[PDB]
Amino acid sequence: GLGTARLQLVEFSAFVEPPRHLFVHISQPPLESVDVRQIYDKFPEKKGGLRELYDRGPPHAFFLVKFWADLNWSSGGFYGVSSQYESLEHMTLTCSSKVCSFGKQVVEKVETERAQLEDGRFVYRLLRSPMCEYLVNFLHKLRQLPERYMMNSVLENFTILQVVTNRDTQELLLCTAYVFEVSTSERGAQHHIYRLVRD
Ligand SMILES: CS(=O)(=O)NCCc1c[nH]c2ccc(OCc3ccccc3)cc12
Repeated sequence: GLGTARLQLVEFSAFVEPPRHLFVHISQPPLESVDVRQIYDKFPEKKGGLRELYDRGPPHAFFLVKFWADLNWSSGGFYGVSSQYESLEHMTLTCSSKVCSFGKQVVEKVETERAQLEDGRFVYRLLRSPMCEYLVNFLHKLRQLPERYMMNSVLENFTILQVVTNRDTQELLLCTAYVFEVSTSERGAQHHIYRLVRD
């Protein structure tokens, strides 16, 4: 799973409507591990970078998701992001999304979501969230590249860092690093979740 004893990711998708096609999707063998030092360079060595955050800890909060996104779908159309987390504790969440292009942070989006009681547990729904202009434009350019290897080339410099903290205590609950390639249309979107380690 992508989660800890305290907070667990349930579903994550990015999509276009318009007024659904999913570019990437996580619905929910231990879990392979990746040494965080390998991806230090795909994120800023600045405040709120992978290096900085991992140093505070707890190490078990950190995950890598590699995405093979489906970009086969011209101008619409509702572009959106949906996340759903769950816990057994009642919290409010502060979710920070940092989009990075060549190590540098080009976008940060901070959102807050309160626990909702449902089915003997707390669910945190951040559904139908507008995709920022930057991502829409970027996707619209990327879909036009003639070769999937050129999308892969363009994507090797593009990463997202998602930091979920307990809004009242400032403790870190979940830190997911995203890295990207493209999938074909017959293979469909795919992902591989990893745990980040250092030892
Ligand atoms: C909520 S926000 O708009 O403020 N920022 C977005 C937050 C976000 C976290 N993880 C993601 C994974 C993928 C994605 O777009 C799909 C996709 C992107 C790039 C190439 C191919 C496909 C957006 C996100």
